[PDB]
Amino acid sequence: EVETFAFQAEIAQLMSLIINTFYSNKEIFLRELISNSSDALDKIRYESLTDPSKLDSGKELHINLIPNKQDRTLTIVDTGIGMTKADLINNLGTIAKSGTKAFMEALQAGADISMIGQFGVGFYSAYLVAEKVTVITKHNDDEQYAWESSAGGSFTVRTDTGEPMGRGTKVILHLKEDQTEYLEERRIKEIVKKHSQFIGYPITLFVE
Ligand SMILES: CCc1cc(-n2c(=O)[nH]c3ccccc32)c(O)cc1O
Repeated sequence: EVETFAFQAEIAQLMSLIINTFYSNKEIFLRELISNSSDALDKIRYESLTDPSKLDSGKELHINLIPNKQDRTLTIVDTGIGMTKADLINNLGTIAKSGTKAFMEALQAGADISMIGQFGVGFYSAYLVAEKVTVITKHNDDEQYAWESSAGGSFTVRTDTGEPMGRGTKVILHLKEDQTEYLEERRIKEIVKKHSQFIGYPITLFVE
């Protein structure tokens, strides 16, 4: 059973802007996803200080970067707090409507696409490099779900019976054909060192 939803008009406009605007500095998508993972890991870390049982679904707090040249995918996995089905549907836990408004007003006032994360909609920068994005998530208070969108104004949500995660979020980027550099080990290492060198959680870059 797959449910299909329409993006609110402001998010469909944001996604169209990210896909159609000429902007060469696409590598910032990785910083934005690692930053979101770090925020999720901070939240489960803080919650676990008063309720240690919230770590029964996994004590390790980390981020994995998994390239797959055969599938042309780059996957970002974290063991953060995860998202409920309600959070996924409500713009993946972001203030996307007001955030898109503030980002649009900033772009007219001198800001560029790399500042997207300051408006809480950094997730959508995944569409700088991906034709399709799959978000697999498991929160302690809900079941495992898969969100998916190739943009075009709609997204889907389904239960995920594939590999149980325990807790956290998995972002699968189905890369555009001219964006395969983001599957190269030396290129990922370079971007992590440039933009995410001081993240408070281990970042493991998987090899093939
Ligand atoms: C949709 C953006 C995104 C969101 C999350 N995320 C969650 O899954 N829970 C979060 C709680 C606070 C902040 C971000 C969170 C993540 O772990 C990775 C991501 O790329």
